[PDB]
Amino acid sequence: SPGVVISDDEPGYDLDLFAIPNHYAEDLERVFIPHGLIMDRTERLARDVMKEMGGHHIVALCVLKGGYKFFADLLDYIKALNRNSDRSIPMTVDFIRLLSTLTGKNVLIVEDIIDTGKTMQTLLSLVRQYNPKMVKVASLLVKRTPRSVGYKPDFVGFEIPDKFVVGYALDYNEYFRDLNHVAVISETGKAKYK
Amino acid sequence: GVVISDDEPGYDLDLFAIPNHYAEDLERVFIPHGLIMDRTERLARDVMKEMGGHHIVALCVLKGGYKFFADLLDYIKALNRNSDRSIPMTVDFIRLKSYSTLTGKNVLIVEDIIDTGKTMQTLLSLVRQYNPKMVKVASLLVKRTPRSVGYKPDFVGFEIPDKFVVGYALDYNEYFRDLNHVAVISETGKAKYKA
Amino acid sequence: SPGVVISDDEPGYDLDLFAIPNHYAEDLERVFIPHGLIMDRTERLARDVMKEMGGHHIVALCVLKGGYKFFADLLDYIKALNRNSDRSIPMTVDFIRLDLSTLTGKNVLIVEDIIDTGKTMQTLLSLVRQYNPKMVKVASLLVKRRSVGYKPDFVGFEIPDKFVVGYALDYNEYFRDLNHVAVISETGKAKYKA
Amino acid sequence: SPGVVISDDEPGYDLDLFAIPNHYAEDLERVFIPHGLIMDRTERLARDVMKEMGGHHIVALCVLKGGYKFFADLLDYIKALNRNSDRSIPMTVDFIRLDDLSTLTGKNVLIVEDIIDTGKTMQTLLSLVRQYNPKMVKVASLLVKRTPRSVGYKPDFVGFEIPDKFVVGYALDYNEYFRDLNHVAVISETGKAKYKA
Ligand SMILES: O=c1[nH]cnc2c1ncn2C[C@@H](CO)OCCP(=O)(O)O
Ligand SMILES: O=c1[nH]cnc2c1ncn2C[C@@H](CO)OCCP(=O)(O)O
Ligand SMILES: O=c1[nH]cnc2c1ncn2C[C@@H](CO)OCCP(=O)(O)O
Ligand SMILES: O=c1[nH]cnc2c1ncn2C[C@@H](CO)OCCP(=O)(O)O
Ligand SMILES: [Mg+2]
Ligand SMILES: [Mg+2]
Ligand SMILES: [Mg+2]
Ligand SMILES: [Mg+2]
Repeated sequence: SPGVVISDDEPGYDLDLFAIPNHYAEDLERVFIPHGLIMDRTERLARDVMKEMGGHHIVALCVLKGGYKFFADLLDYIKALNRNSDRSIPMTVDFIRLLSTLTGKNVLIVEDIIDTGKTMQTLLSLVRQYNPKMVKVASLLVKRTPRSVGYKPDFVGFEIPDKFVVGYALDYNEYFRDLNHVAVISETGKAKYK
Repeated sequence: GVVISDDEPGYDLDLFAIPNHYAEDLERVFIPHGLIMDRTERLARDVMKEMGGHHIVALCVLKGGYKFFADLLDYIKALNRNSDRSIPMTVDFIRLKSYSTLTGKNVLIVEDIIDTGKTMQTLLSLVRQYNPKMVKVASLLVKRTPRSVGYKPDFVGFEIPDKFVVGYALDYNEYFRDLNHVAVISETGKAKYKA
Repeated sequence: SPGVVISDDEPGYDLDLFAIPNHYAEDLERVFIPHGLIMDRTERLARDVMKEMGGHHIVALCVLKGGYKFFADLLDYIKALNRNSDRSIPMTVDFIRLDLSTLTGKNVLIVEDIIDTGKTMQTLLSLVRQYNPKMVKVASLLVKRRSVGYKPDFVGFEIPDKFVVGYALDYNEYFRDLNHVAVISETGKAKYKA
Repeated sequence: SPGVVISDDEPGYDLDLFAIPNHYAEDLERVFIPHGLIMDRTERLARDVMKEMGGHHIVALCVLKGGYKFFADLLDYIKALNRNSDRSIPMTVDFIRLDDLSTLTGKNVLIVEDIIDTGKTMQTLLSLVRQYNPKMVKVASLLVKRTPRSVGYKPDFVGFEIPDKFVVGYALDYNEYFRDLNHVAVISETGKAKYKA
């Protein structure tokens, strides 16, 4: 599964159709991925994670700051799956930004976005040193870009065209993290926070 | 409302937490459950802006509208307990045909879908007989169809193509109501569950 | 299960500690059962239901008006369990208020807001069972504490002999637009008295 | 206000009454604070926080690890407030384990903690943060213990005032375990030894 394939000609949604914070009212252009759609895809990704990794103790590794929202919501759906099934597995958590406890564990890396792939392969190479039982990477967004070194994560929320997006903890110079939707910035917004 | 164009491909069923047996029946997911909620949250703010100045009587049109009704009212309630402006609401449920607690009240009619539009016009004419302050209609869906009488609701979630949809309490021959997403039913599906 | 037992000495919670609609600010006295506790209890009920009734086609009967929100929340949890079991059984819904020939030979779940004297439920049971379903089960969110002698198959909370409002339960059709189960104040009682 | 006061007499809730992860079925004893009750209190805290700190740019500071759940849920409710109004304020976030702290200067800083016991962890952190001269600094703590061993600090925002017992769940841990639990619960003796370091 390459994830939800969002087309190159995807226009997004008009801001007036959704609830968005007033302080970003002119800094955004379009709602690109609605927060609810993210939840729906995340609920499905949780089931996939549970089918590949639920056979042994999982350590969910959050990649701060961008991934913390996807991380929290993904773990929620996994916990929901685990208190309503008789098939369940314990989970511990850790956080990192760009550790001997990962050895012999099923390590799940939770990331916000993969672009060139450099961040993750750096992260993976570091993790593999401590010899886990398996390493899987869940990435909310994967871009179609020629700058890609060729890396693909194991779990994908949305596959998107090479366009700069913000929201759902993804930032533009630390701004737009306080935004539930994933959106594209206006010409005003970029200038304002550059 | 959110305009879903005719050439909209939709989403593959495999992309969401949906049982795979709904594959032969149905076709694609057109409106994910989460997309409904986000739109619905907005509609709650719109409703509370236009009809917030007077006691609202929320009128649920069973059966197809009960989920949209439930969700829209949760978002209204969330607004009412987290801001300065709020208004009391009462609720009521109705169903329509086959083949006075509204007097001086702000009546909000909550419908699942508007096709030709004369279901609402007939309903709208029965109300306003008992002289309310205002009647407004919130419909989750509106179809683009050449069979439309020209009626347009005051609150629209999504404007969809002329294809038969199911899910989110919407049905085809009393089927597929428990589906959490709005999807298009296939021709084979239609014949399969045809009465 | 007698459900979550709520003793008569329980004072509930202060209104200033929770989010309350401003038009019921002095109409209420104490929060009795927080909305989230209702959800947490309801989530458990859904699995108890599916453990007993989940072996056959389920027809959920919603008793309007007071039960509609308990019905909707209970159903979402049941629908969630249904699609998670990888064995989705037919689940159809219906509504009654105080031609249901579609109850024959199926598992009928009656969903009600509150049981006191039990006369409401006795009346509804005689009508339904005059259609011969496979089984009749009654899920009631609230049961008050020697009247007649009836016990629901599924109970959310066992509450004292006290008039409560909220979560679609009403006082003269008011307080329905409230998420918490709360206790009405003296000023509120006289305000909405018939 | 000391938040939702939970009496020392509290028996809690039986585990069979709620939905709990089966791998903790014997490791817990009683459900102490239901997850849904936590949410409802957090929704109220969000408006209390916003009503006091919404006047200027807010920097939300999450105290890892146990602060992660409270932090995510609190900011969710905050976001709902900021998009349901005519007036709202921009917010930036950061995560600390106990950015250049000069980013706190001139800002309304919100410290989000999971639990306060002696109060020393928060007192020391407060003293440090105040040196960078923020516009204001407030502390939000989900749980506050009624303990003899308290230095005497009390947060600006408090979810629950719990008795001097050891609880887990909703990001609060016992030797890194029970973070995958939504409810706040009391750990059993069986689970106390099962994951004992
Ligand atoms: O669309 C975006 N929005 C916000 N930030 C973005 C975006 N793309 C890239 N970044 C920068 C960075 C985020 O931490 O991604 C690096 C991923 P890589 O190492 O190239 O594979
Ligand atoms: O696409 C659909 N899905 C499910 N039901 C549908 C659909 N279209 C029609 N109905 C029947 C009914 C729903 O209440 O609509 C009639 C309204 P109208 O008088 O034509 O404006
Ligand atoms: O605590 C309450 N709040 C609001 N209404 C209440 C309450 N108790 C009773 N009712 C009346 C009615 C609600 O539909 O329930 C009757 C049940 P019964 O026939 O006595 O077994
Ligand atoms: O009940 C608990 N469960 C899990 N962990 C706990 C608990 N109490 C304390 N901690 C550890 C730690 C929380 O970060 O306490 C430091 C706060 P203090 O300086 O003592 O006021
Ligand atoms: Mg990243
Ligand atoms: Mg209809
Ligand atoms: Mg009733
Ligand atoms: Mg801490």
